[PDB]
Amino acid sequence: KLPPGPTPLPIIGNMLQIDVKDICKSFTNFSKVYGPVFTVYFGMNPIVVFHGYEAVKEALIDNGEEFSGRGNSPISQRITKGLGIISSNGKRWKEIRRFSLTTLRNFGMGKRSIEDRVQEEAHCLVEELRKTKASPCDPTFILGCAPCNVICSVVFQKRFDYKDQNFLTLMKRFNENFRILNSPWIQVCNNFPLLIDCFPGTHNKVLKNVALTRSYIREKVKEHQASLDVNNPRDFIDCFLIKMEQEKDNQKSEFNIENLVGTVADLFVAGTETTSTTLRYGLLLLLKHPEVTAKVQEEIDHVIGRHRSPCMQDRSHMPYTDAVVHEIQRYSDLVPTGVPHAVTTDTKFRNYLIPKGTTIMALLTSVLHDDKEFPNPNIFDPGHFLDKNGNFKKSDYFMPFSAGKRICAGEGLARMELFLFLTTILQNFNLKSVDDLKNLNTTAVTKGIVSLPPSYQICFIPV
Ligand code: HEM
Ligand SMILES: CCOC(=O)C1=C(C)NC(C)=C(C(=O)OC)[C@H]1c1cccc(Cl)c1Cl
Ligand SMILES: CCCCCCCCCCCCCCCC(=O)O
Repeated sequence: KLPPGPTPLPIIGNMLQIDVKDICKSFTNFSKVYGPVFTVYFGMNPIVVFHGYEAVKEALIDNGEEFSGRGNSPISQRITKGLGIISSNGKRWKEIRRFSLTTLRNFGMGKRSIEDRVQEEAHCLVEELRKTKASPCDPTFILGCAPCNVICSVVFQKRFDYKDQNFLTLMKRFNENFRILNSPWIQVCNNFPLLIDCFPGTHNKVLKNVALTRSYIREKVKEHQASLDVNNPRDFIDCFLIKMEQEKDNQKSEFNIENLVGTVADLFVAGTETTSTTLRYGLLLLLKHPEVTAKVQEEIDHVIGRHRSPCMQDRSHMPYTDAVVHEIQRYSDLVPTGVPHAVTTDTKFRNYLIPKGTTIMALLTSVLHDDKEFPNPNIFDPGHFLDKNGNFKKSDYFMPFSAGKRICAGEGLARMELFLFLTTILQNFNLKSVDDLKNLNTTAVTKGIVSLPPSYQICFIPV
């Protein structure tokens, strides 16, 4: 007894009824007819959609174990092979994630904290921006280099110089693969596997980049193996290699070189383009809202000053900036459909029964835009996370990282990168628009797995 939904056509399901360019819009329209929980078919594949806070919470949190599975696809299994953290399930997922979470703690990988790595990067970032000489530029590239380098310093210990060719090509490959995987065409191909044959060049391009990135990570890990100091872990790779030694006797161990390469790649995949996009969107919203930027820079002046680089301790004394960062994530709505889940067993949800392995879609965007929790949800307003006295007001509806047992495995790092990159940038620069601010639109242009802000130019004027 699956939840009701639009009547599917024999082979293509409800595909012709949904806009592949803005699936969330189609799902939202369906919730107005069928309610908070409904079933749609993409080809022969059923997908139960959860719309609204009550439905999303009950699924991801109150029935967390049952809803902790990762909804997989033919393309995912072909790229990852079920290795790593993003696309794995069962025992492998639990072990790799548990380890990943503990080593991604601020001091979970040695004497050097993750925060110190992000601060060094925030510093290198402001220096690259100074080289633009306050002239108009598309910040896309420079803003993408920082989060990528953060992951690099987290897994390879040392960051790369921005001019390093190995860094440049490594970044271009992840960029190429991101663009292909962000296309509405992958939705069609995942549900109609035969159509993948209609894209030989793209298929080969993706496979090639994954192969090259794989061998690169493997060359890096071999370097770590021949210089490992068990008492002094330098990064993520050292920690994994140390765990592998402790599990050397057990042959049914998930901690092997195969899962290590996949996990490192996954951190890059899940942590580079997502943070980069939020950083771009953030600067766009700050550019468009001068009044908001001013109050943030004022709070920075008061709590941090002009002679010291910001740090995470400062966030506790900067409620407005915290509210701004939260509002940037709520408004930007990066992953509107969330990442697909799958129930681990036959699950009972209210008066419905969802069979094992069925794909789950918890609409994060429907929570982020709840019109009661956030009056006027389509307006960017830091007040949505501020109380009557200007203090930070937390929200149960703040789910940009999803919720439950599968919530973003790098949420702390993500929030840290956002707070630090934005405060360090605004401490050293003012944001100038080329044209009039009225002409600047902030509505997301594309919505296919990852919502992207419109293209824009900006001038970084040193304070
Ligand atoms: C502002 C940027 C980011 C946002 C909004 C974000 C969002 C999310 C979301 C919505 C998911 C899917 C959760 C689910 O399964 O329901 C996810 C998963 C994940 N995130 Fe992030 N993320 C970001 C950055 C990071 C960073 C910096 C890292 C790197 C350590 C990272 C690592 C992961 C991983 C490994 C997963 C998969 C977890 C699993 O399957 O168990 N993310 N993230
Ligand atoms: C930012 C790029 O993310 C991806 O390319 C994803 C992959 C490799 N796989 C799947 C299953 C994803 C998806 O369908 O998202 C809707 C993403 C992904 C994985 C983990 C975290 C995030 Cl935020 C994303 Cl977008
Ligand atoms: C080994 C992994 C194989 C993965 C194969 C994935 C195939 C995806 C095909 C996507 C086609 C994208 C077309 C984009 C068109 C455009 O906008 O220019």
